[PDB]
Parts: sequence; C-alpha cells; structure tokens
Amino acid sequence: EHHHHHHHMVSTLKPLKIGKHTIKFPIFQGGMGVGISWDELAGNVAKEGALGVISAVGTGYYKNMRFVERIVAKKPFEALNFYSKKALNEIFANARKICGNNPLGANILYAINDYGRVLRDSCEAGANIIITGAGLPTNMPEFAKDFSDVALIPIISSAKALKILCKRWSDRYKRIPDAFIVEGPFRLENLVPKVVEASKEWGNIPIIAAGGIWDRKDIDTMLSLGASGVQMATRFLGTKECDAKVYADLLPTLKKEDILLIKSPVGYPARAINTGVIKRIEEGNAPKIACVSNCVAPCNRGEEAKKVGYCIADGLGRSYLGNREEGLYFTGANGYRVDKIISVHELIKELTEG
Ligand SMILES: Cc1cc2nc3c(=O)[nH]c(=O)nc-3n(C[C@H](O)[C@H](O)[C@H](O)COP(=O)(O)O)c2cc1C
Ligand SMILES: O=C(O)c1cccc(NS(=O)(=O)c2cccnc2Nc2ccc(Cl)cc2Cl)c1
Ligand code: SF4
Repeated sequence: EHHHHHHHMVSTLKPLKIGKHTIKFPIFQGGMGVGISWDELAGNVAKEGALGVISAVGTGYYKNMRFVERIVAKKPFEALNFYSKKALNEIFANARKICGNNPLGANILYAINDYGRVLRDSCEAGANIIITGAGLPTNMPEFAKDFSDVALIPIISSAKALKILCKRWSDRYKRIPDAFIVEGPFRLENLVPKVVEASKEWGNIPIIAAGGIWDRKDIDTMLSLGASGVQMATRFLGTKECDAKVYADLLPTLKKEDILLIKSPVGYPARAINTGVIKRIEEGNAPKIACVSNCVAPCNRGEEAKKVGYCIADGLGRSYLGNREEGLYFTGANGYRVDKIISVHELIKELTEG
C-alpha cells in the first residue's frame, strides 16, 4: 500500500495566497542551512504543493565548492564565495526541474554579511518569496525593488515587531509585508492570537505559525487560533530528500537528552545535537578558528567565534560535506521524535490527508 504521485489525495486544507503566489497546502517547509534545504528537498516539497524553501546561506559549499572562485583551507573565501550567486542559481534551477513553476522561497538570515546582495541574488535566481529572521528586517523592499512580484516575509516573535515592521515599511516603501512567520524565542499558542490581532490594523496579513509543529493535529490547532498556515522544519529534516545526507543516519538514533541549546557567533542561540564539533570542543579537540568565509556581521571576522568556541560557517559546511567528526548539527526540539526516514511525498500525505 503505497500512495504515488499519480494518485489523488483528498484534503480539507485550503490553498494559501501569499502576495501574487498560491500554494496548494498551507504548509511551509522551513529553510535550513547549510545545505539542508537545497534542490532535492525544496524541489520535492514544492512538487507536492507546499512551499519549498531554498536556504541561501553558505551556497558556496554546494557540490564541494563547485562554484567558488577562491578556496582557503577548504573553505569558501569571503562572503562573495560563501554566498555564491552561481551556486544559488544552479540550486534554484535544479529545484525547478522537479517542481516546475510551483512557488519556491529563499530563506536569508538578516545577520549575514552582504544581506542585500543575497536577497537580490535570490530574486534573480527565481525565488517567488523571501523569508528573513535573525534580526528585524526593516529594509527588505530596498533590495527587491526590481522584482515587484517577489513576496517578502519577516520572521517575528511579537506583535510589537509586526506593528514596527508594517509602519517602517509603509512609511518608507509604500508597501507592507506579504506575510509574517511567528516563532517563539512566549508559547506559540498565546503568541499567534496576539499577532493575528495586531495584523488586523494592517489588513489581515497572513500569519504563519512556526516552531514545534509536528503533525496535522498541531496544524489544525494553529489554524484554529487564526494562523493562515504553518512552517515546519524538523519534520522535513527527517525526509529522504534532505540535501544533507548525514541527518538520515543521525536522527533515527537521536535521544532527547542529546539535544541542547548553545551559544553562537551570530549572537542568537541555536539548538544543536550533542555530537561533532560540540563533542570535539569538550574533549579539547576543537578545530582551529580563523575566519575565512566571513559569514555573519555580529561575529566581527572571528571575534565572537573565538569566544564561543566554534565557527558556524565552517561547522555547518563540514556537515553538508559529510563530516561526522567536526560537523555542526542542528535540530528543532522535536528531533528525537524522528524514527523512520520517510519520503517528502509520504510526509505531505500524512500532514494533508483529510
Ligand atoms: C538544521 C536546521 C537548520 C536551520 N537553519 C535555518 C536557517 O537557515 N534559517 C532560518 O530562518 N531558520 C533555520 N532553522 C530554524 C528553522 O527554520 C525553524 O524555524 C525551526 O527549526 C522550526 O521549528 P521546527 O523544527 O520545530 O519545525 C534551522 C533549523 C534546523 C533544524
Ligand atoms: O528553534 C530551533 O530549535 C532552532 C534550531 C537550530 C537553529 C535555529 N535557528 S538558525 O537560524 O538556524 C540560527 C540560530 C543561531 C545561530 N545561527 C543560526 N543559523 C545560521 C547562522 C549562520 C549560518 Cl552561515 C548558517 C545558519 Cl543555518 C533554531
Ligand atoms: S569566524 Fe565568524 S564570521 Fe567568520 S566564518 Fe566563522 S562564524 Fe562566520
């Protein structure tokens, strides 16, 4: 008993309009770097009618630095090669060999260096939607002016941030966000109604709930609270089509006690698997830190990486390249609930049937 792409699926979930774009199911696959949500994952998610989201961070690592001009110590040299336009273009092109013209997003952290350049690169590569968190992105329209149809979606954690972003954008660009993703840094079941309420002032911008959403019962709860859709990362992290192939080996064995919150050179906490570089640091076998890729502004070219003990660009790139000893591995809080690695098709069927 296997459901295939030529079979029908009956859903009571309704299509979701984001700006000029429509997705069949009110579900975003959350962007995941480095190299977790590239062409295979994002293309297959979009093929199924959810929003596939390509992570635009660290694209220089794609296919072992296929598209970088300069390499240093096996790393992309500087932001121009770490956020590689040519790699981003090929990732989008390969996604669309799978999903065609179905909508695709690009996720870009606001804290990266060359943020505006990577936003414009994402539009030029074919992104229909830009998603940005890790900051308060008050100038997203500045870099998208040449791409009127690309929808812009900040990630926020409060109704105050919604009101601020809508006012700043409206006053400066005569435009407001096309959607908001709401995530806790405070429980999601109390944040969503507050943000939904605040959006009323600005025209019922769709609100996408994110964080800890696992199954259709969680989706239904979120829609009942006024959310227009959900964003899910960890569930897709555990699919076969994930572009970082180590996770299919790592998640099935992952126990709750091995998930932990850590500091980062970006100045935002991350949730990591207690393995790889995190174990190397505690042994006193930490990899050398010497900023090559210059990934994020808050680090100041290695100042903060040296303080917290690891380089996030180096560690996340090593994981994409298959490095179990020195890679950095992330997970949502529900990562320990992954037992089987299933297909994207199987997952979407589970989340949408009925
Ligand atoms: C492996 C991994 C990589 C991530 N990378 C990004 C990223 O590049 N950009 C971003 O906005 N969020 C990133 N996140 C956060 C997720 O997009 C998402 O907000 C959070 O994990 C979703 O909650 P869930 O995993 O509970 O569904 C990442 C999460 C994981 C697990
Ligand atoms: O909520 C959770 O459980 C959760 C679990 C894991 C990650 C996140 N958020 S995060 O955006 O990924 C993130 C946070 C903190 C520092 N860095 C980050 N990302 C990042 C930075 C630089 C590069 Cl070069 C690449 C990437 Cl991916 C949330
Ligand atoms: S040293 Fe800091 S800015 Fe440089 S690549 Fe590493 S985390 Fe990024």
